[PDB]
Amino acid sequence: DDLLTRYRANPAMMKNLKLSDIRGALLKFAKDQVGSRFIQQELASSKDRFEKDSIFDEVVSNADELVDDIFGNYVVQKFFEYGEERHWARLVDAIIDRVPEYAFQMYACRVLQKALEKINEPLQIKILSQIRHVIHRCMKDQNGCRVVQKAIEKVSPQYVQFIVDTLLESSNTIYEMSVDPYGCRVVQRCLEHCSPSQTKPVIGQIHKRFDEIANNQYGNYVVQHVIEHGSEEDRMVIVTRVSNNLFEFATHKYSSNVIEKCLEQGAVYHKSMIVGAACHHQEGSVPIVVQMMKDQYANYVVQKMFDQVTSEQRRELILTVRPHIPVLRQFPHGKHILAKLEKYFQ
RNA sequence: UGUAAAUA
Ligand SMILES: [Cl-]
Repeated sequence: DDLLTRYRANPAMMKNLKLSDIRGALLKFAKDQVGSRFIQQELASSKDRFEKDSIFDEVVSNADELVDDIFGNYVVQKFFEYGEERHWARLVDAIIDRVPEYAFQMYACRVLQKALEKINEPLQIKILSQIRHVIHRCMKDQNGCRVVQKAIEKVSPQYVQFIVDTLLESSNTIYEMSVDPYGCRVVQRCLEHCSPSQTKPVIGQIHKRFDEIANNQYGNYVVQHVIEHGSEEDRMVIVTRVSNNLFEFATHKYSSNVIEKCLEQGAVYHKSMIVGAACHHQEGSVPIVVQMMKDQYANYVVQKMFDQVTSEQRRELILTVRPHIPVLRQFPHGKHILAKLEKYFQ
């Protein structure tokens, strides 16, 4: 029987097994649940750097078979850790040709993410040179988008310009990514980490189809990131569009969160625009803030208004809603809605 | 009373 069957049989019988004992059994050990845990434990606990190197040639030689294995991917990742710098370059060479497909695989993509998290900028750039070949499809992928997000978090902005240029490759690409469950996460990282010269055309593209993206189940989060990471003029264009169309935005499922984001991140003069729209007379109807309090989504928006505005801005909300309180108690959940506001009407 | 993610 081979070393692994023997070691799996009685684990404690070989409490004195060492990494240099594995030798040619590394592949079988790494693809085995018990074997892989042994290798990992030894790599993390051994103080012998020559033990740790004794298995590295077999890791490199079997790299393609290990990176997308349920148990072997951990073994490969061990050699991208801080403490194995001396191995990083050799290990990138071992996987580089197949990075374009590793990015889509559920185990291998965790190797790529660990590499980008740990390795120096020349090696990151090398990995991204392969990602560049599959970048559009990669951004829309459950696995590939995690690789792209890590690249944006960990590489200097100038070396992800190719990703920004993919978001800008065609008129509708930013829309297509913003409404994709995976592509929307890439747009968000870009907004968080890219330079102002990179984010400005991206935000400009989002603005052109703003109403659709704001009410999309994924796009509303993209718009929320524009509010938080865009410029003052961006917030102003957004607050201005939201104020002018306050009832439409507040009474839809996803765009209602966009208004809440404006209230949390907004300057006093943005809040004042939203409050003024909310309290405007409307000669032939009740004020918009009252209609919103009757609505399944907008009542949370009104609650957020009261919680976020100045005392003087609360004054106008209180003076506008209080006449209509009796009617509002009747409506569905109207009891609870006004209860959560009682502290402002006491 | 209302929204999001790939490993043993
Ligand atoms: Cl998969």
